[PDB]
Amino acid sequence: GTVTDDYLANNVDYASGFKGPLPMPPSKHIAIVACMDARLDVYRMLGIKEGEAHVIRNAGCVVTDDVIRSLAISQRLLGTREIILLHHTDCGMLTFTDDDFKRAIQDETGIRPTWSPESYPDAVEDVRQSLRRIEVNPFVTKHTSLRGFVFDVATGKLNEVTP
Amino acid sequence: GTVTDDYLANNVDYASGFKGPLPMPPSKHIAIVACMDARLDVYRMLGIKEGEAHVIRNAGCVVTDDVIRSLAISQRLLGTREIILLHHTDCGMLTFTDDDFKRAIQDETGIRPTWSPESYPDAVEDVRQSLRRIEVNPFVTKHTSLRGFVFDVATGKLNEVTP
Ligand SMILES: [Zn+2]
Ligand SMILES: [Zn+2]
Repeated sequence: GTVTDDYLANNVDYASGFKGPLPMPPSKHIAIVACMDARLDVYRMLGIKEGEAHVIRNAGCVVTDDVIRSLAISQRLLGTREIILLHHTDCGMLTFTDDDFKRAIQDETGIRPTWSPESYPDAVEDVRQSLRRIEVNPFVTKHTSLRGFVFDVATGKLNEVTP
Repeated sequence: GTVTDDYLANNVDYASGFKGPLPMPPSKHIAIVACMDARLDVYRMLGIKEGEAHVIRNAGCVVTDDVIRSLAISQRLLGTREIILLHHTDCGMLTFTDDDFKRAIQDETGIRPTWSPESYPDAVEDVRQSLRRIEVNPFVTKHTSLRGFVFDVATGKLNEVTP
């Protein structure tokens, strides 16, 4: 059938071995923001176990208002105090510009998106931009650690980015 | 010694047995949208392997503009054609209301957020609502499959929702 069908079949085997329920608050009091990229298995990359960490993911690991919203809830309601941001090499966000993307969408749909596609040219500098977005935000101030990294999709290694 | 420090140490072990790079486009042409909840290991839940699927995650599995942006990039630039939505039982989004959350923030900061906290009272009904958000959206139309599920945090099973 479809991939959804196969993934649902995989869930049968997952459920057989499942242990729960666990408490809602992340047991390691940490939120991870990462790209949606297919090559990043965030749990395996960082040795995360079930129940430990919030994981927030979008196209390009962009600190949008949804990321701020998700961090605010994570911190204020569920007690997380560490933030890890995970960009990576060979990101799709490096491959297009915002104007061209919007133009193509409009060409085909007749409508231009209200949202910014949020492309950027340099993953390392955009970690710095992303860290700055969090640092200056009035709603996400609870963190005791805020660190950013670029994941190398060729080596599997994290490289830290300094502001 | 922070949790970030431990996870970085886990990454050293992850990288020693890493095989890559993989191609950028998800090999299974699928995007998963899921809650950021700490008890959801989306990869193992669905038996996802590296390089197969985009995974998008936020507080509540809310189809925000960021989720639409991510899915649009996912489909138009990176060839995905299936969408899975994963809400779950015992979601933090059922525990608060938007107005209370905004007031609490405004008490602390003097500043009310412009963004909606996006809370909802019922997981099954909100899968329906989330499916409708995607169905009416003019920018995410390339899917051949759009299906929504609630993950039982006590059994690890997925229960499908009829739109
Ligand atoms: Zn990426
Ligand atoms: Zn949730």
